[PDB]
Amino acid sequence: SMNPPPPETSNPNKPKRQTNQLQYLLRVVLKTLWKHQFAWPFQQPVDAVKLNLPDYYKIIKTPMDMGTIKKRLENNYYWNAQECIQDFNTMFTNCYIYNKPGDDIVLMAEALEKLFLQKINELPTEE
Ligand SMILES: Cc1ccc(Nc2nccc(-c3c(-c4ccc(F)cc4)ncn3C3CCNCC3)n2)cc1C
Repeated sequence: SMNPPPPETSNPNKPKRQTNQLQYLLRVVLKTLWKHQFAWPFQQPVDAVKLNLPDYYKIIKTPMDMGTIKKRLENNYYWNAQECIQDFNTMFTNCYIYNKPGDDIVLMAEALEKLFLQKINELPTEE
């Protein structure tokens, strides 16, 4: 099986805006997570072909990854910070759904998720 197309990261029909919360998500949250020692499996769409995971996109029907999230932020694709936060949550829950408790990739996701939650606890009030 081929990989599916990646999620949309640009739509010229969508209205755009900048908010201090979206700037924080890009400049602080995504930066902090990207540099984490466990980030690398999460920095791009899951390449099921390359990794020989025939069942990944049979099980995961709402794919998400931090590469996609970053592109969405850089493209001003998100209107609301909540959209971005949901995409992070989708990413982590996909990892948990595909794998099993205690799997190394799951422990890696948990660590990134704990860090994510800590950073979004510091999200500035909407300016
Ligand atoms: C030792 C090793 C070698 C290569 C990789 N690379 C890699 N890249 C993208 C995906 C996954 C992956 C995911 C996954 C990752 C992100 C996500 F959002 C949802 C699911 N869930 C499982 N996997 C692999 C399945 C085969 N065994 C390695 C993990 N692994 C990782 C590790 C630990």
